[PDB]
Amino acid sequence: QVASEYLGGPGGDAFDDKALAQNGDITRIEMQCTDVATYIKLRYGKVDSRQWGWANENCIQWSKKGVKVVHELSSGEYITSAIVTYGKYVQSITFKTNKRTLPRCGTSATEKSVTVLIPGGLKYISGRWGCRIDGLRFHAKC
Amino acid sequence: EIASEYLGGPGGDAFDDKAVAQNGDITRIEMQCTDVATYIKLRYGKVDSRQWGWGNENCIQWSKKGEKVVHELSSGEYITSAIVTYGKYVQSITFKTNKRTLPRCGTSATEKSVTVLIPGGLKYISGRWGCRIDGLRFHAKC
Ligand SMILES: OC[C@H]1O[C@H](O[C@H]2O[C@H](CO)[C@@H](O)[C@H](O)[C@H]2O)[C@H](O)[C@@H](O)[C@@H]1O
Repeated sequence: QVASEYLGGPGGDAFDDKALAQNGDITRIEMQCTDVATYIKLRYGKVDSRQWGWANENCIQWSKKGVKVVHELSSGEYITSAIVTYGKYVQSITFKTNKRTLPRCGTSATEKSVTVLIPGGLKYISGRWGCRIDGLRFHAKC
Repeated sequence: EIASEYLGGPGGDAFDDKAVAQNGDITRIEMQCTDVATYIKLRYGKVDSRQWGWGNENCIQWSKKGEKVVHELSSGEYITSAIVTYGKYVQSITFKTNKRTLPRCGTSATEKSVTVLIPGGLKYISGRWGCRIDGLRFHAKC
């Protein structure tokens, strides 16, 4: 399926929810948010991905941790927009659905911004992760 | 069928390529390019739409004109994304296909920017036009 460009840096390890996304539509957005977004974990059908970020509790040496944010999506709700501020890492993530405008994960939004529109709805994410979110890519449904 | 949101302003006159697009998959992109994109004209199979933009040579009394640019797509190449800068009008357009990022039409990219994913590839465009491209909507195969 069509995918955005990769937004972020070379750090961390690669992840790709392509296979996980066979479990279903995105039904839930889980992130950890402070001045930056430190992990993301989407639910496909009833199955969470692994926690893409905040690799271990000693990561607190290099950024704050943040609070766990959960946005449950209703059936027929899908993500149609992502605003990402990024540089070497993802800084902040603001999702919108076809029903809702979700709050930004990451209070700082000073890094360069990109708005990615996903008509028909996001299918899954890939990117790179470690103590935080090194980068994100958005994959459409076709 | 899935279509992006309308990007641009309320000016000019509506156009829609749904009917012409029954002549085939998009085979080439024609545009006119200065600091801004002043028209767009796609070819559906062997059949071009009308010129959507630069309505009159007297439009030069308001904006620059630009030079004609043609991008021929190879068989099986499809348009997967468009970086659009826009406000009152479309300002610049950078198309990408499943095989390549193409040159931007419009050297000025200073207005609000948006990266539109086009799931399954672009099927046709709609929007509004006059002396310039007042707005665009991207109709995807999915
Ligand atoms: O505490 C372990 C390491 O954490 C940081 O580095 C990791 O996290 C970064 C952000 O996700 C990645 O870019 C990087 O590749 C990971 O190794 C910290 O910078 C390191 O000093 C720590 O060893």
